[PDB]
Formats: sequence, structure tokens, C-alpha cells
Amino acid sequence: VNSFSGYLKLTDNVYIKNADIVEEAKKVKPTVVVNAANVYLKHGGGVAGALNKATNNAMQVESDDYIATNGPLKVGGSCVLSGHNLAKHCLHVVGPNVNKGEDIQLLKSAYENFNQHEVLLAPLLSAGIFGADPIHSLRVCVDTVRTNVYLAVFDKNLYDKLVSSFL
Ligand SMILES: OC[C@H](Cc1ccoc1)Nc1ncnc2[nH]ccc12
Ligand SMILES: [Cl-]
Repeated sequence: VNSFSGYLKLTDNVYIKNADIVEEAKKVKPTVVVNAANVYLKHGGGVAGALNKATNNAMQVESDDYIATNGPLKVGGSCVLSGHNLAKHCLHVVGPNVNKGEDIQLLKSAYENFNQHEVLLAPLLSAGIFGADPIHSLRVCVDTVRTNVYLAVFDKNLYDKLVSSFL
């Protein structure tokens, strides 16, 4: 039993809700919130901009030190950093950004990072301003993640479309 509430159950392990991931994380304070990161951990827009703003820029300060020490992530890769006031940990995951010409096949690799964590609050990787098809992102999520994932979908018409089109 966990404190996630109001989710629709899609499979044994994947749950979905129309929600603002910032407000969800503040309420649940989950063990892991997933950020839709880029390789530079520059949290400017989309989910990343919103999560960073909610931390009063502490996420960005921590991220800049991480990059100065370790260099950029790989597309498809991840790192675990602090969750600040939102969660215990933030798993920064880099899905391919179609608006940069990156390979959509890397989306499965990106979702594989979720399997290192028993329970996660997450957005759909490569959706929104990353330019991929969200119906496709949900399919890859369901077919790749085996741990318990609670997906927050920001857009209401998209949430309804994702539910009604889910196989
Ligand atoms: O796939 C990630 C989606 C993309 C999208 C599609 C339509 O609008 C946004 N973004 C988000 N999902 C959940 N919580 C969020 N908080 C701020 C942004 C955000
Ligand atoms: Cl977005």
C-alpha cells in the first residue's frame, strides 16, 4: 500500500492520472520523482523547468555541480540526485528529444532506468516539448517498466486521449 490516490490502473504495475507532477510530488513526497531531463541538466522548460522552479532553483544549483564534476549524461541515461522539497530523490532521465533529431529508439533505454527503483512518480518520457508521440511513450513505458510507476499527465485532453486509446 502507498499514498498515491486517484490513479487509473493500466496494468499490473502502471497507473495514470491527470495531474500536475509538481503538485503531486508536494502532496505525496514520493521516494522518487522522475525529471524529464536533458543531458546538460539545464532545467529550463517543461516538467524540468516546473520541478526546478518548485525547488527555488536548488535543483539547478545541485545539477550544475553534478555536471561540472561528471560531464553530461547520455541520451537514454539517468542520474540520481536530491529530491529537495518534492521527494526523497529525483531520478533525472534523458529521453530522446525529437525536436533535436534524436533517435526515438532510445526511449526504451530511457524507461529502463525506472527499473532500478521499486516505486516512482513520473511523467511520460519524451512527451510535451520533447516532441514524441505520447501514446507511443505510454506504450513503451508499459512494455519496458516492471516496477511500480505512477504517471502524471499534465494535459487533460491528452489524459483522456491516452486512456481511451490504451490497449
Ligand atoms: O510528458 C511530459 C508532459 C508533456 C506535456 C504534454 C502537454 O503538456 C505537457 N509534461 C508534464 N507532465 C506532467 N506534469 C508536468 N508539470 C509541468 C509539465 C508537465
Ligand atoms: Cl513538456
